Amino acid sequence: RHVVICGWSESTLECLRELRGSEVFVLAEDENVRKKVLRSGANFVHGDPTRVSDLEKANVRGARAVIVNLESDSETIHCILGIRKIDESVRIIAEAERYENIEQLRMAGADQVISPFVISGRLMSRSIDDGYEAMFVQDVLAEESTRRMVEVPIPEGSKLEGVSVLDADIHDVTGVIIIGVGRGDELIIDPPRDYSFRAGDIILGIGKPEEIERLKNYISA
Amino acid sequence: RHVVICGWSESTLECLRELRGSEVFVLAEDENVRKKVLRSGANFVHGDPTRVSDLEKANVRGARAVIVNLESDSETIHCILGIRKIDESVRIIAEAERYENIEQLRMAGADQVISPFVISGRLMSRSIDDGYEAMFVQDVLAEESTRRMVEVPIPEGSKLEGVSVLDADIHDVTGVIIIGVGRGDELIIDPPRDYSFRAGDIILGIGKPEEIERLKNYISA
Ligand SMILES: [Ca+2]
Ligand SMILES: [Ca+2]
Ligand SMILES: [Ca+2]
Ligand SMILES: [Ca+2]
Repeated sequence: RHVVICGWSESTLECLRELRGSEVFVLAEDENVRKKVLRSGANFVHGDPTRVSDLEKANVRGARAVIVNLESDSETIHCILGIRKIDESVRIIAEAERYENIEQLRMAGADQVISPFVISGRLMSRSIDDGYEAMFVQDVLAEESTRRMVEVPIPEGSKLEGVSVLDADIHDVTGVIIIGVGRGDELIIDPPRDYSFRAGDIILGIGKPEEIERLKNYISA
Repeated sequence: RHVVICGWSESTLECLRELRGSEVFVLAEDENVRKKVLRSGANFVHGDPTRVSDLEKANVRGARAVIVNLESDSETIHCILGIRKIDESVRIIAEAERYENIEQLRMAGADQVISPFVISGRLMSRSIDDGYEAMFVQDVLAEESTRRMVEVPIPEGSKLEGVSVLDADIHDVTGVIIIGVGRGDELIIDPPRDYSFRAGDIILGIGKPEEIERLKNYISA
């Protein structure tokens, strides 16, 4: 049930803001941060995240996900290897500073790598003329937009099981845009007319909260 | 024609990678970086980006855009104020470290603020279960995906001028997903069935390169 966050960066403050309610352990060796963690409804564990014994202490085993952002990619990797000695199946989401290190984070055991500076650099080069790309990305991720991005799973025995993307006319029917469909660790963005849904597929969509509802019901049983 | 980049961060390396060819002046006071800039086909100007006279030196006046990322938000703001004393109309894109400072960057003169750590923190909290949101955002911004995000303007005398979003059936017709339409500094994400296009509107879409073409032609008078 619980999520362990290893290290502290400006990212994890924004991260805890969205996990409020959910049970979170933050494991860091910077006491100055304990005050901030507690304020977020989270729990603080003073410790060295590159040390296996201190990961045990944050109870990494059986946690549903471990988020990892240390001060440098080199230490981020040291933490991951540490986590993998403990629990080799647990989901690890790591933050990468330099592009060059993305492959090594993945290699040490990261299931998903997020690169704020790559994202950020690409957005800045695309914002020279019109800043729409930047506006879109920063807006759909905000808890305050009329439009939001969601993942809706297609359940076993779904009305849509077997139906093609073209035949389902989901946009016309529910108001939701399908931006992609994903299954396991693969994502198909803007799927082709002839893609056939299967129970287990995750629909990645954008829509008003009511449109999302019309979609959830349009699927089921 | 030229773009001035003020300061150096991990972001601006990724930024220059995408502006290769385009003429770029980087103004920073860290000589260690000169080697890196030159390698990117960019030009280096040693100087203090909070100093008006050194902005003049990077020729900020008449540049098409100034990207600003200094070591702290406090200094980023100092730079923007400096720019605005020189040229009060030029486009400024700034990177913000802390969320609290986004309003102050905007206030000092920034036309667009990008917040890699906010983006990154939100993505990490959404990647706990399925990392699709993260995969989508990092993939459409990559120059190597079959699917890419583009801004296609609707030209004066366009076939679509006056047509509603619903009547234009752009997805069915061109294979491109409309994720939003923008005009000036406003962006409407996932526009409603009854929105009417006007010359000048920018369509923000996702699609295969050929679909983008069928779209561009589908518009033009
Ligand atoms: Ca753009
Ligand atoms: Ca809609
Ligand atoms: Ca998710
Ligand atoms: Ca398509």
